[PDB]
Amino acid sequence: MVLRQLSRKASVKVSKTWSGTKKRAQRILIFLLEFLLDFCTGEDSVDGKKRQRHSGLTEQTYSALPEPKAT
Repeated sequence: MVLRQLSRKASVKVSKTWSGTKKRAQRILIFLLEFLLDFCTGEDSVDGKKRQRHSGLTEQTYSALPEPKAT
């Protein structure tokens, strides 16, 4: 209705339409280039988070379905 958080769709489809294209894109080009270099070297996302997004101890929801939670 009124609230239109672009962030909620940016988390799904992202859509870099105008979101950083006028000026940010000039370096996205370089980022694209160097990506090939760094990816060949190793990982660029040094995040040692285990599990998916939860360890699932008391999480006994045996749904196993693509349930639309919030994201």
